[PDB]
Parts: sequence; structure tokens; C-alpha cells
Amino acid sequence: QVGLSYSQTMLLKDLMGGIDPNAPTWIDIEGRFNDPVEIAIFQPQNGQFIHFYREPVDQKQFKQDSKYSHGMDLADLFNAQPGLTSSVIGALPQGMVLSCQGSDDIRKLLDSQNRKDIKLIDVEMTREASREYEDKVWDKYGWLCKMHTGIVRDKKKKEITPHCALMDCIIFESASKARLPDLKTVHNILPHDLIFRGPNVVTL
Amino acid sequence: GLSYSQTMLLKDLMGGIDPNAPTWIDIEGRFNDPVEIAIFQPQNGQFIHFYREPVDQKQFKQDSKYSHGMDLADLFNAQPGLTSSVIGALPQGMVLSCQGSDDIRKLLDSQNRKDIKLIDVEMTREASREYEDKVWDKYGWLCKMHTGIVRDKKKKEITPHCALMDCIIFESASKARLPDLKTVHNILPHDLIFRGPNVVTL
Ligand SMILES: [Mg+2]
Ligand SMILES: [Mg+2]
Ligand SMILES: [Zn+2]
Ligand SMILES: [Zn+2]
Repeated sequence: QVGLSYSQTMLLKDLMGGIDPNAPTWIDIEGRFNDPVEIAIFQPQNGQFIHFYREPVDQKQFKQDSKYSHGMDLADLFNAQPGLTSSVIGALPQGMVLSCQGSDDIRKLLDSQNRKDIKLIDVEMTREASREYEDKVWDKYGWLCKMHTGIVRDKKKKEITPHCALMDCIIFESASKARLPDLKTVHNILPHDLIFRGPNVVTL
Repeated sequence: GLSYSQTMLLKDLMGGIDPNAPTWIDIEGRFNDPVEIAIFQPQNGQFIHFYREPVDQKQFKQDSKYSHGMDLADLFNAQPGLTSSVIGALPQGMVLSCQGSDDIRKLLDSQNRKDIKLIDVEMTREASREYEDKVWDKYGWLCKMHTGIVRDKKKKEITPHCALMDCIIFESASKARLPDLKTVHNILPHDLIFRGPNVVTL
């Protein structure tokens, strides 16, 4: 598993400049803290965000998460750029404040990467209020992620909408402001050929 | 590979290299599977020295018996990906001197560093290694990896080849004397040359 090369790291550092260290910022993940498969970091004031995927180590756990949460396909993640999660988290500005829904797992994730400097705000919303704009967000911004193709069921075995880290970020922002974001454009600072493996290269 | 923080460290340390100064480069192992890299600046004694675990152990054990005499067990703790990172971090358009340019050229080109120029010094086989014994005597303490016995075509034993020593040997031959240096220094720290404590990489 070849991680980010030197040049890729320098590119990532440059691209991170497009993030406002002081602006409010959402973070959300799918998968457990020690084995995440999707990460999203969203700045609602200018539509700037970071979004990427990761191949899971525990395939047995991933199958369950898929069936009951994100509905992702392991086949789609095999081309994910290895080591991107550690690099991105390593590249985050010092002392940055991130907002989230359920900060237990994300805190463990940041700490595992020695980023105890990054602060987490648990915007504790009720499950009936947080998912109010679920349909509307998927409606307008669903084109940004097509990885959730599997069927997801709840306790009642009723088929429900899959969970996307990026959509969740926009969903939680909508609930916190009681309206969809007033944004002309949104933009992933990471390019496709950094999120996914590029052409083969000799790594030594 | 190298973590984000390690890469930022390597970038800072590389600042200790003068991009416009004379600089030797030498490797042990093939261009596609090297096991020792050395980059040496004769004017101030600053150098870069590190190791790599070989993919082809069969070819390695052959190189060991007839060239560098290194032990595969010593290389397991070598920081993975360090070779590509260092080469990626080298200043643009830098001029490197060496004795065996064809292999080093293929190495640099495989890393997309066509910008780096190589100077294959005019140097006779006998003249090139006149200072071999003197260099090892003075600087041998800098590398202890070459613990194995090495022989030529015949069963006659010979001194093993170190990438770092070779840089100092070739420099000595080029100026007809050992380097006039108060100090030499590896810009790379031990905890970056070898694996440090285990961290969660995702
Ligand atoms: Mg989520
Ligand atoms: Mg040599
Ligand atoms: Zn998604
Ligand atoms: Zn050596």
C-alpha cells in the first residue's frame, strides 16, 4: 500500500490553503474511528470542503456498516488513495475548531493521529430534527457522491436512505440554520486523481 | 511511506543541503531495487545517508556476497518509502557527481527527476580506490551494516562497498587527498532513517 508521495504531500499542503482555519467547519465520518471509509470536512460559509474515501481493513465489520448505515460497496474503494486520511488530518491547521454530531468516535480518530490540538463541538441535535433536511440535501447535493448504492435497512427492516459523510455535514448545517445553505457553489479542494490512485509509479 | 509530519521534517532538513555546491551520489544495489543511498557534499561535510529493504532477496544475497556484504536482518527496520521521498525532495536542477552514472540515471529517471544532472567523473579503476583503506580508517564508524564477507571473482576476500564511504573515496581520488573537513554530518536523524514507535496510519 503506497501512501502519498512527496509531491502529493506538497500538493495537499498547497490545497489545504483553500481552507479557512477560522471559519466554522463541519466534520463527519462513516465507519468506526479506527477504520473509517469516508471522511467529509465542510465549510458552509464558502462551500469549500474536503471529501474522500478509504478502503476498510475489517471487511466483516464493513459489510454490517454497509447493510445498516452507508450502503457502500467494497469494490468501489479499492482505488482509493492509501494514506490519504492520515495525510489530510496531518495537514489540518493547528488549533482548528470542528463541529459534529456525535463527537465520541471523531475525537478518538483525531487523538489517534496526535491532533489533540483540534477542538470538537458536539452540536447535540435530536434524531428527529437532524434528519429534517435529509431528502432536500440529497435532492440538491446528492450528485457529489455516488458511492452509496447498497440497500440500507433500519431496526424495522424498513429500507432507509443511506448515510453519506458529506451529505450529513450539509444536513447538519441545514438543521442548525433551519434552512439549506445559501451558497452559489461548493467545491472539493481534493482533485479526483488525489482522492483515487493515479497512474502506476515506481516507489522505493 | 512517510507521514505528513515526517515529510515536512524532511523538507526542513533538506535545507541543510547547498543546491549549488559540489555533491557526490552513490548507491548499492540495482537502480530498481537499491539498498543503500548516499549523498555527500565535500565542502562542508553535510550528507544524506539511509538504507532500504530489498524486494528481491535472491539478488540481494548475491550482491551481498560480491559487493556490499550487508545483512538482510539489519534492513527490516529501515523507514519504508524514504528513498522516493528524499529523491523527490532534492533541489531542482541540482548537479550530482558519481562513478557509475548509467544506473543512477535510471534511478533518478524512474522518480521523474530528469532535471537532475549527473557528472560521470573521469576516474581509473585503480586510481578511484587508492584512498579506500584511509577512508574506512577515518570514517568507517559512520556505517556498520557491511558485516558480511565479500570476495572477487576468485575466492580472494576484498573490502565491502559502502555507498557513503565510496562518496568519500571518490572525492579523495578527485583531489588527491582526504577531505579537509573538521566535521561531517548526516542531516537525517536516526528516528527517520529507521522506523520509530508504531503509530496509527489510516
Ligand atoms: Mg455520517
Ligand atoms: Mg558504491
Ligand atoms: Zn458519500
Ligand atoms: Zn554503508
